[PDB]
Amino acid sequence: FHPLLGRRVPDPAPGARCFTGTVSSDRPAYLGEHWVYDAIVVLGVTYLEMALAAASRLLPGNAADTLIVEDVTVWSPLVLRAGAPARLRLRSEDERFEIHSAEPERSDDESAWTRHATGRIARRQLGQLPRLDGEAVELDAYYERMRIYYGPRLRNIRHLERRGREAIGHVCLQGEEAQESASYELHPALLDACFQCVFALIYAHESHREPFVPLGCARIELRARGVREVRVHLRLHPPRSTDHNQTHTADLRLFDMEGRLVASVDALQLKRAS
Ligand SMILES: [Mg+2]
Repeated sequence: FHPLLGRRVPDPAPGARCFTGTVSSDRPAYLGEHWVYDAIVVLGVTYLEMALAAASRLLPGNAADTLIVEDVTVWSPLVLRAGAPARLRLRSEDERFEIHSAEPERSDDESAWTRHATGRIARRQLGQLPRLDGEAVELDAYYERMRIYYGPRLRNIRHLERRGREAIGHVCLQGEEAQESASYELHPALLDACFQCVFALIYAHESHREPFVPLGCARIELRARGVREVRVHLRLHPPRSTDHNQTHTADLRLFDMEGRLVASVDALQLKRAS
């Protein structure tokens, strides 16, 4: 019933919760539109959405309470072969979750599951967009350079301006992805677009070969569900090198078009893929 979580199955053991489903590069379609080294690689934002969705369904609270994911680590990428289904599983005990995948033919052998992401979930009962006066980032040149990594469903930044290591971007879903607001807590395409604003700032100064990949996130909090359009403020932490870096860290704040805070991301940790 969630496009990535699948369905909740009976608790495998007392106090242990579990969701399982099947995905492929064709469904959700955006899972087939991100590549690294010519392999289809599931975007890390997929795991953040699964965790937010699990928080909403497992943890108590008013519907309007904020959804929280903390201490996220991405352990192993999920590589899809075009059109071949993969079993996905999110398991939870207490506040901690794990996301694994398996070949459907081997999904009953517990040792056939590869761990992709882990963290903690929480729920809590319920800053402004700066006037940056930035320099416009030319997005067409960015998209054309990044098209070896990203397909046309994942080019959702409309405007981006920078000043120092900060930027404000306007991201808006379109096409099928804008029609799916009822399906996700925060559409992976929208959050990926916000993270790509960080990429656009980085790649002004260093190469997009061996591209940066999200490996961790200290905290993400979501205050409104089903958002299709935001302005995002991002701040890159001071880099270790002015030439070429293996890692970056960024904080982000997402606002609706009225300036109300929709989501906040603390210490997104990026590392170049080997
Ligand atoms: Mg990724």
